[PDB]
Amino acid sequence: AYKRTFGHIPGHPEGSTYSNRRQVQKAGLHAHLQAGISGTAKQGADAIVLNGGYPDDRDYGDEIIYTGHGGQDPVTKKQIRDQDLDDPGNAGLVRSQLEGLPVRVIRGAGGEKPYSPSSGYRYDGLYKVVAHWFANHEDAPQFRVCQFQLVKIYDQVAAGVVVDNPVRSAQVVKNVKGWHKHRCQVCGIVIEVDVGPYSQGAHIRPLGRKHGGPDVESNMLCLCPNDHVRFDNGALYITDDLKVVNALNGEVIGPLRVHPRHVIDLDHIRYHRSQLPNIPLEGSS
Amino acid sequence: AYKRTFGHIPGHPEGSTYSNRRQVQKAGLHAHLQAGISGTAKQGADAIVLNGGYPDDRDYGDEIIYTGHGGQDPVTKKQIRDQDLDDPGNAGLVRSQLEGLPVRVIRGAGGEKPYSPSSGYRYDGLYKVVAHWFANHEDAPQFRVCQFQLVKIYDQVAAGVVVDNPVRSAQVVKNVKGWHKHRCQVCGIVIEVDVGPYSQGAHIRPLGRKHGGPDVESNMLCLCPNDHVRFDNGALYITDDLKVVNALNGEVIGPLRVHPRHVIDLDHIRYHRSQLPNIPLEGSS
Ligand code: NA
Ligand code: NA
Ligand SMILES: [Zn+2]
Ligand SMILES: [Zn+2]
Repeated sequence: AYKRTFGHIPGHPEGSTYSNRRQVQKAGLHAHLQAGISGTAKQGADAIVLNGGYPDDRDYGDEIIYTGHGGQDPVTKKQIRDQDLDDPGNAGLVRSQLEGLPVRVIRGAGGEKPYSPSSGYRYDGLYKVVAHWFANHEDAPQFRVCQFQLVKIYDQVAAGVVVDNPVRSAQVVKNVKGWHKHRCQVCGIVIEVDVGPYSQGAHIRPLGRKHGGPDVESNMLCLCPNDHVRFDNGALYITDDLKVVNALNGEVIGPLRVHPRHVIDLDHIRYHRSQLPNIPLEGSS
Repeated sequence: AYKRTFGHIPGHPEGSTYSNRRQVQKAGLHAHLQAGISGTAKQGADAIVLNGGYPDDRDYGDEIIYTGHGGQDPVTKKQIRDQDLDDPGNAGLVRSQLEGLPVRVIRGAGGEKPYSPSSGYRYDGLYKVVAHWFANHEDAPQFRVCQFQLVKIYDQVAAGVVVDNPVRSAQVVKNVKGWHKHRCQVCGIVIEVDVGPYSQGAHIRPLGRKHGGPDVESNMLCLCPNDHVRFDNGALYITDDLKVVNALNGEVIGPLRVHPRHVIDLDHIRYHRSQLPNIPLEGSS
């Protein structure tokens, strides 16, 4: 059974070569035998195979314009209808872009000349999905195709990505957002984009050398992009009794939206509160 | 006259050494003779000098915990009051973090041992300011100091920075946000953080190889973080008559907030609209 997994695969480093698609499938690199995109709307896309599937595709080594799946005649191999984001591979690729999930590019024999191998399939490491759009198909302008921009991840801490087995844990984010359904714990909204709901996982006690916060569900809030910014730059704090308070003027906003399977560790809350200029004293709210 | 300028300075590459602070000042690297931070709340901070100014400072080469300016007795050289964000250097450093402006680190003789030079002052290239907080001073815990986390920029397109002379133009962003006063052109709000107002500059026709958008004031909108996300992932478009429309359901939101010195080039609007799955036809709104 294939297990969908983001990041490098144990045993198969960047550079690894394979003879055909069944190899790649057995190794755990892709899910599929023919299909270009390994992915699902719910979970994200963990790999793509690039073997000149459309003539819209462009390959610049470190940059890739990848064209999506859908709307081909099985017999003709010619576009007969528009591409959409119901396609799990197309949807999964957008969901990778939004969650910042890295995508294993596996490059194939038949593709663009300088970067493709002469024969077989090489695994060329992880790329980040940056944007997506629709354009007109080159061979048949009356039909729309979906397209993605992919950029090579050179340093994993630099580009902000999340991976399954470590860098920051993908699982942690996915739990917290899943429990809340991408609703901001402060203002209640869900940001709706083309593919679906959108939110940001925001650590309460920051990660790294100085602060040493754990990367876990208890040290994280699901927030909208606006509230993330406020929260990280002294405009919100949370009380011991889980009220959200405007740090700039002292005014109490309202209660934090809680979920029973999501246990916020109050030590981390206290720590975050303690990064403000004047620590809120007893009786402040 | 010193001109405050973000990024590398012509003639002084990373590695450049100098004998004392007056040299650094003449070269154009810093603004000041003693003061650690070159910077202002309005414009941002373009440099810091790191010469063991506080014992709270930590130096890890690629990471730096820098401690801010303020609250010292001129005679004693000991902390006598709390640090605040009225200090132009402290404020400027937060404003650098928010605008994503790179900061020239110049490292000094008296600092942390492995990374400091043996004598003089070396220019160690650009760093990005990532976060800031307040903590207790080591020598006098009853007083608060301001602190910053700085990370070395290795690739300038990767870390998302904006520089004065080119990468993306800092001037372009600064104009657009200045004309609008960090108000979202879609929803009207200003995000207020500790140091002041906050917004995002959002190109209308994206930059780079595929789309080839210009990096100019006419191809950019000032937006709140929430609306930026919607705008880049098929949830908003703008009409020829400058109304904002919800791309998901077709519903018209309201008119775009315009400013007379900010001329949006309608070709770019049309281009952005044309990235949606079905291009809006005549009579759509
Ligand atoms: Na954060
Ligand atoms: Na953008
Ligand atoms: Zn919110
Ligand atoms: Zn807005």
